[PDB]
Amino acid sequence: NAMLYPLLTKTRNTYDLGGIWNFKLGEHNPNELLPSDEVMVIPTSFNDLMVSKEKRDYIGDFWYEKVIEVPKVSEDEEMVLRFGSVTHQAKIYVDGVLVGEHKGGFTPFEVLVPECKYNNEKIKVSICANNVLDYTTLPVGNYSEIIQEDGSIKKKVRENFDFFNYAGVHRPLKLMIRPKNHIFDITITSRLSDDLQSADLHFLVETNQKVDEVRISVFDEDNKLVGETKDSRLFLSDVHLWEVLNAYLYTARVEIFVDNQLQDVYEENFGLREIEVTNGQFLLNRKPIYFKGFGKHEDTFINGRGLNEAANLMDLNLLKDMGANSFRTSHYPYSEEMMRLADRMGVLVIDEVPAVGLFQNDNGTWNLMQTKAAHEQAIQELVKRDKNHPSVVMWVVANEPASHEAGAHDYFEPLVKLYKDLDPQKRPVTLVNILMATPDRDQVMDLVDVVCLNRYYGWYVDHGDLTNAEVGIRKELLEWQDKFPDKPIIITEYGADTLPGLHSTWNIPYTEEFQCDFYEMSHRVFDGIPNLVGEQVWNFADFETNLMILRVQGNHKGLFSRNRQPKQVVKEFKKRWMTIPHYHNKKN
Amino acid sequence: NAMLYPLLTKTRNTYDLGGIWNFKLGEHNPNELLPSDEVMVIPTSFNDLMVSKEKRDYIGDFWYEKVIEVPKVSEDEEMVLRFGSVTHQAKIYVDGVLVGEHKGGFTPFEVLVPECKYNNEKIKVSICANNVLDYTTLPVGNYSEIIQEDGSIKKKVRENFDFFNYAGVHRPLKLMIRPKNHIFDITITSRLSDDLQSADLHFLVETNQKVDEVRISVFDEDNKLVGETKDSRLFLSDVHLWEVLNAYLYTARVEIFVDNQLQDVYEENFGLREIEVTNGQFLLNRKPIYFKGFGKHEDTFINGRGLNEAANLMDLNLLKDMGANSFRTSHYPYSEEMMRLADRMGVLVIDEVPAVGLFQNDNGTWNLMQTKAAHEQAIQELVKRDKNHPSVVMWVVANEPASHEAGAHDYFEPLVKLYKDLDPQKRPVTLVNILMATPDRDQVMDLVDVVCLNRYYGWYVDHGDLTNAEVGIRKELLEWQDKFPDKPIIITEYGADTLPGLHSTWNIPYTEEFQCDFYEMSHRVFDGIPNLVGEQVWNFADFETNLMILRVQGNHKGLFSRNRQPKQVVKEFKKRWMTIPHYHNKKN
Ligand SMILES: [Mg+2]
Ligand SMILES: [Mg+2]
Repeated sequence: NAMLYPLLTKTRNTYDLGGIWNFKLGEHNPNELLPSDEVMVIPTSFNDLMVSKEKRDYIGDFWYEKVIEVPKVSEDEEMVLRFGSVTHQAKIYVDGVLVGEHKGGFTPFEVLVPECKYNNEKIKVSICANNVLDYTTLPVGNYSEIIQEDGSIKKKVRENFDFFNYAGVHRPLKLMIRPKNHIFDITITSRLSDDLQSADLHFLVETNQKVDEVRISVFDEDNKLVGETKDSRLFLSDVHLWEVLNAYLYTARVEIFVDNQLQDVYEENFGLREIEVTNGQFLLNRKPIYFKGFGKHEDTFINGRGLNEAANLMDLNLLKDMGANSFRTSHYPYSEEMMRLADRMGVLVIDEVPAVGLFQNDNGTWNLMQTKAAHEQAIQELVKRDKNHPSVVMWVVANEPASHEAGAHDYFEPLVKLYKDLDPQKRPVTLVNILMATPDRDQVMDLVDVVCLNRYYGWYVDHGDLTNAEVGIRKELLEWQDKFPDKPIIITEYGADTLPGLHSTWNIPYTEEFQCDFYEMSHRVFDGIPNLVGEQVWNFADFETNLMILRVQGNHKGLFSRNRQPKQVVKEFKKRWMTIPHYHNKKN
Repeated sequence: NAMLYPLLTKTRNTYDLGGIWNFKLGEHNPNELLPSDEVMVIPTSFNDLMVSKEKRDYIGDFWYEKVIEVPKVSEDEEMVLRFGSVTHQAKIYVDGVLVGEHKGGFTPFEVLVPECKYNNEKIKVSICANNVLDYTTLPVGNYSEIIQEDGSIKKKVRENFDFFNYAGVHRPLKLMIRPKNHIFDITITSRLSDDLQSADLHFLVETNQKVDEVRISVFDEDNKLVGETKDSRLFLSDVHLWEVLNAYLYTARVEIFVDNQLQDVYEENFGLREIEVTNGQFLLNRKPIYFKGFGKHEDTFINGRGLNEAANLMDLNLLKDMGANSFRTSHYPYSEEMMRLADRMGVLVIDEVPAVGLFQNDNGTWNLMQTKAAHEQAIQELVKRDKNHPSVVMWVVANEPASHEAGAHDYFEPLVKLYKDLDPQKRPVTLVNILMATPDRDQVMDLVDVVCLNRYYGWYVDHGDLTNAEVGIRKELLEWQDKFPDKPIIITEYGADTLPGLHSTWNIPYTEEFQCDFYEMSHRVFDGIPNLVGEQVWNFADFETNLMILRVQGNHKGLFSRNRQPKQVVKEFKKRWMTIPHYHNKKN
């Protein structure tokens, strides 16, 4: 139900509830008042703000609590709490009463404040967050309980993924006063003309109640009126297209009317562009694109997975300065803020649900992977939240699932359909593939539009041995190309752990020089694979992980450090990506 | 035949041949003259002096060559070339003629220069070194050949050990002019009195030819004469014992005589001390010792495995400043220079042969481990070279062999006997044990006097999880103690990779703080195991290895960096080891 970015309009009062909240790890009676012994900030991951390991590794319930003043709410209005997200599960209390609930740590939801409380001076909001991951959650966790002889129970999650399980309220929480009868959803659809110069627009507006009139006023980047309709249909002559690294955004002001008066007004941006996949190519505006960019993480010192709009912008500025043009939201939906920024900057985005960890670890006879419900929900929420973004060019169903094992096809078949059935634009959906699932073994890739591969020849296979890595990477890309002559291929991950300061004359893995050598070898291969249409390094920047022997205080495959300072290899990518055009047809 | 340290005496002219030699990787006709295009230094590993990887990774023949002036050699003398060692195999040429040969990269050998060449002005010395490791060599290598389509053959060695395969002439080469009839060997034996105040000495002098008289003059540390014998027997009243960190060395001047005149004179040092193992204790001078120190490597920037006497001393100074008292020559005999220094400083030494890598990697039906010959030779050479060192308190037969697999017992049974049969002092022999070979599985430890364990709970098992590591380490030491109530236990390796500069509040492996935490947990366990009589960290200093994913530009488990700068944890060891006395009886 929370699919619309919270805006301030003359009919919608939006209040930011961020700041300091009373805070507690562990159990709490929401009928009672949390002390100010512990506090926590909203938004931010809580983990790094803890000074001890035991606290940073806490798993279970933890609470945020604040007494909040009730604004003026008129008879025809209602009041909702709107969360960008709570990680991973959340129960929301008003005055000690359970009033809403959510599962999924990376998508927004709203919670209605009971009408009977609108004439009160104050309300106490209590948020019971929970950071347990399961075989029933996304991402997938290995959950276990050990009794302490205390004998309290210690909960722990052995992540089935390579990123630290940051938890907390990572995204802005809003107190939202809006009309009872309001605009629930807006879907924007366009059919571009033969020559790509005009657009037949369809604005599909959802309401809960009867409306007399629905006026839509479209404005261009100069805020000049260029179209108006009362029937949901608009024809725009001589449009400006949304082009890679050269964005053009229209904004659709939607006003609804009952009995000759404004009931609700919302402003939704859209961009005009066409996506197609054919002949081993990714077409944007009917021209062949070459992806260059990064797998990313929402990760930063101090804030962990919490939203930092300034990091979004610093990254995006660097991306574009490098000559890059895209990135993937690995391994979970990013914040709305980041999406709106990619739109504004013309950056291509591969948008993914948190389906990472779908891989067991004899044996497995019993049904342990109960992920289907969460998966279906994740897909619905992402498409409903993100479908209007011109920057979203493709969906990902999973990252590195066990796609070579029996039962894989039948799990993904309906989920891929779901993206198609839900996306008005029917964008391509992909599946990101692990090295184990080789062309012969894999049994899922027939279902998808674009082949995405994470490959580390010269790092995990043939470690530090480029001569043989080259033969391996080339061999496999040729098998993929052959098995699917039709589909485009995108390297969604490739890189090499690199610690700033480590140096060698002898191409030594972990040194800055080896990072350069690794990418040279990789690009020499890619450039000779006709159906390979894009390359996205892992990772943009170094990032936090859990304790595992092959992680040297986090992942270090970043071109930048966690503090966003460049490694040696950045100069090299800048020379390469400024030489390859965005609209680059190889083939030729 | 090269068991005596090369000394200058009035009968023995010893010339250092070190410096610049013509040098070539690859094939060479020793009848022809190597150009001065390439040069190399003696002594040093060649690898790090190569600017390209292909050269640094070279495997096969490589040559050193120099024209050398012939000194005056009288009719009763002979001239030999004496090598501290050549790594790994060596063939020696004089004037293009093969004149001697050696296998084993860490022990000394001599090569007679043909008498017919003594009246020549010059001789050309050619050294064909070879750095191939095999299933027939020690250390054990995984050897393979791939044809290049050049089509030359690329030789490569996949080390079966965790240290970089440095090769070259690592130790001083001497041109040695000595009497035809000379002192070949001196073995020093002592029986100390009941109260440890006197010593019955037996000096066993080997000659090749008849001698009329053998006079032995013993001098104390003040060069004062305290004993003299002509019958090989000497009784010394009121001796000064060689004590841990408080060394006392006598020196035995051995003179031989034919027909009333000096034929040869040699000076051999010895120290007086008694070693015994009983009741789960290691007795030195009949008092229980507690080992504190390091596994080491002969490793240093630039020089690789080449001899650097100043590094020996800087390490030893640090060792003793820390309150430590021992170290192991892992994983190969150190230079004579280091041994003589340990004697002079009172440091205990566990002396080992290069028997590392005795572990396969289905299957194995065929006899692939042909290591027995090399093993027997290594043992003979080490005992013959090192038996007189008071600092050598124990022998190691192997490091981390597959001692849990069938056939292990029968391989080691005769090799352990060999140490006993060869060592006049019958010192303890041990075997250093890998984690796979657990008390139940292991089948070799009954053969040995002292239990040595390399254990990494909290690093390889239970990575970064101290709570569980503690239970594991304790559990296993209790099983060992139980299975062998008789034998002392020594932790010969324990530590944690640590990169200088990496820091965290949250006990994160690879950070300096975690290194400290890891050792605290380990010592808390050790202190409660009555039969554990010693602790030797891995490693003294960071060191070079080959390319393998869990090696971040070498091994970083060192308390010091490769440049010998301290990590955080050094302060901690200094507090602990200065509090534990050398003669420390736990039990109690
Ligand atoms: Mg199953
Ligand atoms: Mg066999």
